[PDB]
Amino acid sequence: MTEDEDLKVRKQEIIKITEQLIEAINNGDFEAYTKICDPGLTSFEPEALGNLVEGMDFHKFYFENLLSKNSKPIHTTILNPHVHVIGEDAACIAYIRLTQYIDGQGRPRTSQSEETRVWHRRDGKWLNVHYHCSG
Amino acid sequence: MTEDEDLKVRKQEIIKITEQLIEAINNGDFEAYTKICDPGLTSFEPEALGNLVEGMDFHKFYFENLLSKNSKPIHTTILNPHVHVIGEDAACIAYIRLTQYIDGQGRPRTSQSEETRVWHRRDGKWLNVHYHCSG
Amino acid sequence: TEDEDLKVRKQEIIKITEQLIEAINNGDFEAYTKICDPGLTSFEPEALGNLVEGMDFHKFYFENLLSKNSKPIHTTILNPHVHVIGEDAACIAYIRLTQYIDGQGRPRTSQSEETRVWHRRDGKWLNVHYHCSG
Amino acid sequence: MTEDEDLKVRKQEIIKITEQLIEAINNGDFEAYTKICDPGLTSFEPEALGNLVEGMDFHKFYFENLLSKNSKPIHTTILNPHVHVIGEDAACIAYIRLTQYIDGQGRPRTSQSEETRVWHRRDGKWLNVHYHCSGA
Amino acid sequence: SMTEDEDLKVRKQEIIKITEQLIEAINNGDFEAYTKICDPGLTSFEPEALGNLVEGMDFHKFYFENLLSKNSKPIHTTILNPHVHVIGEDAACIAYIRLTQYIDGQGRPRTSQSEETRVWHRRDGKWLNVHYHCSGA
Amino acid sequence: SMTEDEDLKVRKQEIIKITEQLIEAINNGDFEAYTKICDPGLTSFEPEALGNLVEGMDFHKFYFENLLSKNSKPIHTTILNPHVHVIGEDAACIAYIRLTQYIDGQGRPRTSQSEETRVWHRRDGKWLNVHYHCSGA
Amino acid sequence: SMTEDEDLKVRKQEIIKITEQLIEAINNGDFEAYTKICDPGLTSFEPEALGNLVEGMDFHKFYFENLLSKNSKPIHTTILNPHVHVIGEDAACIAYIRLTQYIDGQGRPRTSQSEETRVWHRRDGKWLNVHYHCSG
Amino acid sequence: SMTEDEDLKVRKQEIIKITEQLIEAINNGDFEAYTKICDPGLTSFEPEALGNLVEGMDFHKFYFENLLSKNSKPIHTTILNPHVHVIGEDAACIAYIRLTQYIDGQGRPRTSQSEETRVWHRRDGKWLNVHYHCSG
Amino acid sequence: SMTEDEDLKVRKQEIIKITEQLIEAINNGDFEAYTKICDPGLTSFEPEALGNLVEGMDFHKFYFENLLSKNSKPIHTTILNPHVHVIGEDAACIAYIRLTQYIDGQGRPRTSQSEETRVWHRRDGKWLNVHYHCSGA
Amino acid sequence: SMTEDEDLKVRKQEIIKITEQLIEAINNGDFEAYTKICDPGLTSFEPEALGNLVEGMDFHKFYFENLLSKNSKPIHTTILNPHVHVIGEDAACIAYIRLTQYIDGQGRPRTSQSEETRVWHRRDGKWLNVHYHCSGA
Amino acid sequence: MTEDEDLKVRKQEIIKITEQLIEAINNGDFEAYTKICDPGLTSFEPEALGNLVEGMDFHKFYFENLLSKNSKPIHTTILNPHVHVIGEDAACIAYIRLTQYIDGQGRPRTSQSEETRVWHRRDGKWLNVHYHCSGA
Amino acid sequence: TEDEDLKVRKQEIIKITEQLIEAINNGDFEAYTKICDPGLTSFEPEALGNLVEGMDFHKFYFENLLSKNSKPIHTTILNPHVHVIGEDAACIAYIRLTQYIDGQGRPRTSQSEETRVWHRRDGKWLNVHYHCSG
Repeated sequence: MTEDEDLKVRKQEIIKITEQLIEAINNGDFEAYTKICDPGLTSFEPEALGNLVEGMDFHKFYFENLLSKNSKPIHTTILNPHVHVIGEDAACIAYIRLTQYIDGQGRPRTSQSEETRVWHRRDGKWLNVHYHCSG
Repeated sequence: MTEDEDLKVRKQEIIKITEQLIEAINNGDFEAYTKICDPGLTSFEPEALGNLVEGMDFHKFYFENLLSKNSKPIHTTILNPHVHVIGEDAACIAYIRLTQYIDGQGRPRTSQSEETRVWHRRDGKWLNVHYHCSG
Repeated sequence: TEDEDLKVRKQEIIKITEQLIEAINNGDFEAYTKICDPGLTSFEPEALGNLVEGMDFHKFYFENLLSKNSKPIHTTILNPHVHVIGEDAACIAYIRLTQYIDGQGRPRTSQSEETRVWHRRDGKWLNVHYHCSG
Repeated sequence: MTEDEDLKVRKQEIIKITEQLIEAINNGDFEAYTKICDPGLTSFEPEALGNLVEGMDFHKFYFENLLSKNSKPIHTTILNPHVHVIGEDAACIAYIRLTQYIDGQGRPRTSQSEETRVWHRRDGKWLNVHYHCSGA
Repeated sequence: SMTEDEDLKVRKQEIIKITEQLIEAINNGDFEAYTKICDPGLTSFEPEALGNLVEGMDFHKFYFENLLSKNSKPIHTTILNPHVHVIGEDAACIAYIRLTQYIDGQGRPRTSQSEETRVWHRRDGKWLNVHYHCSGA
Repeated sequence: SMTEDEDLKVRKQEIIKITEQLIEAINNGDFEAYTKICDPGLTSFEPEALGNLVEGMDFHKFYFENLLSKNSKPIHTTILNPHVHVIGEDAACIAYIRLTQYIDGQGRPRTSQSEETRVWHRRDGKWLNVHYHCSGA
Repeated sequence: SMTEDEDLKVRKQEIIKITEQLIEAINNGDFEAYTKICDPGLTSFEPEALGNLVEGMDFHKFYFENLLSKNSKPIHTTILNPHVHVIGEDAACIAYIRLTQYIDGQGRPRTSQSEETRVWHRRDGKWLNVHYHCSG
Repeated sequence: SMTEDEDLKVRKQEIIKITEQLIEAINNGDFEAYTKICDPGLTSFEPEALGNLVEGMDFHKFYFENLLSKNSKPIHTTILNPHVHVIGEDAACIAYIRLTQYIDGQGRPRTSQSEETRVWHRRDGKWLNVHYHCSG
Repeated sequence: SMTEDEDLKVRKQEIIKITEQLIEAINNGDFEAYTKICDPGLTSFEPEALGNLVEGMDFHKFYFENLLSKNSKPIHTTILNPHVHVIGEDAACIAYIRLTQYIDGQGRPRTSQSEETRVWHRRDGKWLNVHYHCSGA
Repeated sequence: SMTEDEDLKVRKQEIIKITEQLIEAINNGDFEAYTKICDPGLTSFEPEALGNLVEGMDFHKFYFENLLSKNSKPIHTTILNPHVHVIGEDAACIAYIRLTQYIDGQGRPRTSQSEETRVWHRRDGKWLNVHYHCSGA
Repeated sequence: MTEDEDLKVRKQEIIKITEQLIEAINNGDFEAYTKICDPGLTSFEPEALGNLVEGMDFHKFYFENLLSKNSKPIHTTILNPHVHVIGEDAACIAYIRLTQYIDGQGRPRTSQSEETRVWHRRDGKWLNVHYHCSGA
Repeated sequence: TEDEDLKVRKQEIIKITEQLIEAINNGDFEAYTKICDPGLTSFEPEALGNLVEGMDFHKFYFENLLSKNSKPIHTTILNPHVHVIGEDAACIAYIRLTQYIDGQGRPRTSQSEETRVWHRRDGKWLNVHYHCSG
């Protein structure tokens, strides 16, 4: 195995798990969510109003009160992802997320956000330890 | 050495280098900047308008045309930093940056931004591989 | 016969652009996918300054809007211009006025400026790129 | 593979020429501009206010009164270009353009625009026949 | 015969009458009346055309199909300070201000002003509107 | 016929040429040229008249005395998609879009669009503008 | 003189009473009363006429047909600081501020101010409003 | 009757000429001319009086002292669609639109529209403005 | 003196009590109570009078007929930092800030501040409000 | 003696005169005149106090030191529709609208309206302003 | 060290009680609220419009008409608290409060406020004597 | 003597708060640091919703504004209220009106609401916390 092919595989490994995380969010599967996220997950994101939050407590609200409750359609597009492999057990993904969705008044709309996720493999499982979202 | 004290030291290691990076930016020292940044540095930041940029090319403009040129005072404050140690050679810092500065019309002002920097130690030197800034 | 040749090809590109727009208005995704290249790229307002692979991105508007709509709309194509770029390539630029009826009862117009790039593969014209501003 | 390498080369051909066109615009070289553009160039762009213009007449103004005038720095970045090769003599490039520049108030700013250029090779030279720009 | 002046008065009145009839047909949503008074090649500049020149017969269909016909709501049109240029035996041109009193969605009554030019061509004894320019809002 | 279509083409071009000359006269601030091409009874709807119909010769004097003649700053006018209605031997009508590139107060170059109607009347062998309707921001 | 000052007072009062009666007719939606008090040639400058001078009798019909009549919502009109110019035996002129308290769509009560001029002409022993200028 | 229609025309013209002369006096900043044409008891509703009725002669002094005089910047006034009501031998009333072309602070030329009412009273053979209502 | 300071304190409290009662009457929509505490010549500057001085008894009738009496919705008034000027045996003056907590149209609770002056005149043993100045958003 | 009515007229005029003198002292930036006419315990509600009641003598010093004194620029004050309440031999109260014509920074002349209440107390033969309420803008 | 552990304990004491106060407010328990607050509590807060209020009277309204009324979910997060121990019987806490909640339009939203509470222990019970809230 | 005691301590806190404000207005940082606890924390508008260690954060305003300023300013303290929290602790809440002169010539007012918490250590009152809204 060349290190080029090796690097491609690892990079794909991080894309797949990032995509699964996003699926768990969209479906409102908090058990899947907690399984993929490190319990010490920290987050910068618009809803946290410029503060760094412990993501596991702060995100419970969106699952209890929105994401599981919805059956309205939403299509997520991940654009131009870039993965930094930082040794055997650490990685980092930066990507643009376009989300098509339907608004309360019925119309369909799009939103863009720019997202960073930092990944740590512990005991054979990749876990998200940090998340930065802007939009 | 307990792993608690060990972890504290590594965490401090990342704070010091993040602070030095910020000093190099404020002074407009691009040579210091390039020494601390990985050549493959990627960045999400307000000036990149929602796109991911190769940070070394995109940042040259701010050094050539602003940061070295200035002697106007600026005080940076780093608030509530949080460091994730992700194995021997990988780390990640999230912090709030308050910058006090003087505006073109003379008045002093403050700006807040929320910042993530991902770090990789290669050949004994810590290098910044990703940067996410919102504000 | 050289000039008349050019006229014909130009009209060929207008007809197919017009059919594409009919497919969109009727919410016919099968017609749409038959006229669009599977690798279609798009710049457009709903993509928020990004270039998208148009076939995945457009599915949403067919599933959730264009097919479930009984409301009248009249499209007007203004001042089209066609560049014939060899036997198998062309390019159309036009203004699109759309008359429609809005939420609060009333009728409105929107203008957009549109570029479509065309490629003939195995005798069928296919849209490979689309740029929309408005 | 060689089918593939061929395609890669053509695609790079169109990127190089697009980049050269942009250099000509930034430097205010109208002679270089007119050499790279088809005389029948059409344009959709923000300054044309929703109209399609014949780009060679409409663009003269910006060369005469702006682009040739300026020694103010500007860095252009081309992000995520995509090229469609549409046969031996036709191609098409879509890209995002970020422009770093300096404003009247003194300060540096960024602008994004999304750009389509359509290309036609006539007598061995690639010429831009259509241009669609959106932004601001 | 008649005074050159009284002749001119007559013609001018002719163009006012026909312009007024056109406006009635529009208000009543009478498309057949409308098409009878408009040249099939009518061109139009108007707010709803967003700065473009449109072939008025296709572009106006939409407002008859979806608004003007189907309306029960009262509207009073006032034509202010019309001016007619008689441009030979078979050509004329009218410029006028149109105030429209009407009732709005939230119930209330409102006024709108628009400034309007209509160019007229008599073909086979019948005056037809060939161009229309409307500005307002 | 072959001869007739060609005749119509020529008259249409006649009206474009004179409209273009009128625009040159305005750009250059040549009021004498302007008054020679305009009917003394010219009426105008235009943004600077604020919804009113004005007698154009008096109203336009101000812009010639205080702006158009004084001006050394560059301006490029583009006429888009003109359409001419020939309304008999002595009457015509042109509708066009005018893009004007120009340089502003803070130094920068800008564009403005306006949609324009001019009505024409040939008197004693000379085409004269009798009405003008201009709409734009 | 003393009995010319009292004479002037009376005439001024005459013009206030008739102006007040006109306003009552408007508030009640009584168009017959309105047309009896207004000259058929009444001209009007007012906010609903959009900067134009209108023949008031045709233009006001709309507000009687479609609003002032079918109203039963309360409204209190206050006339502040009236001033009357007596311009000979048969002509006068009143300038006044009108405050109107009323109830809005949201159910809330509101006030509006307008400044009003009415010009009066006595023809055949009856005072008639010939002109009206309202701003607000 | 025929010679009452011509009589009416003349009087109406009389009122336009004097209104035009008043405006000339205002544009030139001639306060002496102004006070000769206005009744000392002139009242005024106008935008600069902020919804209040002012005694026009004291309130207008400020604009003559501080503006209309020391002006040499060009201004072209157009009076559109005047309408005159003759209210007996000694009273009249004019309603008109005033377009004013002028040059602004930035150096640019601009237009303003205002709708104006002037009420006139002839005392001792001279027409005097007793009331003024301006909106815009 | 000891007795004098105490005298002044009592009169000041007299003026606060009656101001508070006036405010109760307004909140409850009791117009008879209101008219008993107000001088019939009461003048008022207040936001709803739009910069004008009004005769308060006529102007305030509207708010009693159409709002204050109809109202079942809760409101808490807070009077902050009152200041009383005793201006002789029969005249006084109170300035205070009024915070009003209340519930709005979209259901939510809100606060409004206003700054208020009331001038008082004792006639025949009864304090009456003769002037009122209210300022606030 | 004098008519109860003529007596009342006199007193009312007394309060207008003194209010006018206060306004002149303010316009001229005469602080010594100002302090002579104002009670040392003067309280004020006014726009510059941002909804607070201030002790007017300390708060107004700033405008005399830094503005009203040092001004050469013309200003015409108009007092409209004053109303005076005579509240016994030694107490009064005036409500009036103040229109101020003035010249602005960018050169131009402007008007401002404010609605004003002044409460007056005669002590030792001299009328002194004890309270001031100003609303506007 | 034990000097230090002592300080840590007191600081936690003040966090627990502050958190309990916030629970009482969210649940709309006024009885619990009045037990934790000094009767002389003063407050600076957005709803008091720049004024200092006696918090016990002013806060009654929100309990009567809002907080006790609601079964709509809300999650409060206290970020980066800082406690000053100011002697045996006085303390002071500064913290950021993020509140996740659901709005009228249906949607969930966040609000930040910065909060200071000053504490006084009287007869063995900690009481809030002052409160300063900034935000929105 | 119990009530009079309370009055005195309350006035003690007003005087020192007033001195603090004088130090700020004059740009006297040495006076400022002598009256402020080195661990002073602050909530204030220029901190953008964050809690800052006031001694580092305030240095900038002294270095670049408060000392280099000859322009007049009048501070008014309205309706102060002092809570005495034992022998060594107190707390003051007040409204601060500041009259000042602005860039384009003119004079203006600003209001802010201010809390300062005080701790007496070794006989000297020190500000430990500061909350400013406006």
